Amino acid sequence: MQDGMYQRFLRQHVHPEETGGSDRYCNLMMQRRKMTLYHCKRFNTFIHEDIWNIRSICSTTNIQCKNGKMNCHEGVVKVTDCRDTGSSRAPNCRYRAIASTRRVVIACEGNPQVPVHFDG
Repeated sequence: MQDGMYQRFLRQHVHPEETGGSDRYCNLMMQRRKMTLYHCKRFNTFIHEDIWNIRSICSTTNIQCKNGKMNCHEGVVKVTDCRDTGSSRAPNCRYRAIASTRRVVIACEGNPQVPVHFDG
């Protein structure tokens, strides 16, 4: 199931080619990546790093996930956080964006390991 989870992780959180950082980028990507299909996803982060840079976070020392498990890892990466404004409903979802290079936390599973969940 880690391959279905890994694929959903890429679609929802990975975009190496762009740098984003604007409301317009959130409005476009949230839609293109299928997160406003039936409802406006309240909050989402996009990681602007190479796929191998992110799979490589799985190899760092283990830390606690918000759920108690110890299969989470951290890394400082360029991201764009998109927050729903609440003005409208799907499919016309409007977001506000914040850009930064910050510490993120992801869950890795399988052998070999792959990112299967974005913790925080």
